[PDB]
Amino acid sequence: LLQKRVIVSNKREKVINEMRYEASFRPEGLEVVFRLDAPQYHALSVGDRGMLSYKGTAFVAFTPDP
Repeated sequence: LLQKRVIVSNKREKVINEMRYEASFRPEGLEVVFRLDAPQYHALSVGDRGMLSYKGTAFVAFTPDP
């Protein structure tokens, strides 16, 4: 259950067998990929930097800088 300041590296929407969402966070080098559902995914903005809350590979939250 940690927190780390990162930037929203990138976001990928992918179709499988249906929709898979992934967001990458990078330290203000080294991306970390988190799986998200759509609502959580559309809430993020590639480029924003802020606080990422996480437990292992489980995304808990990302609060962009005020």
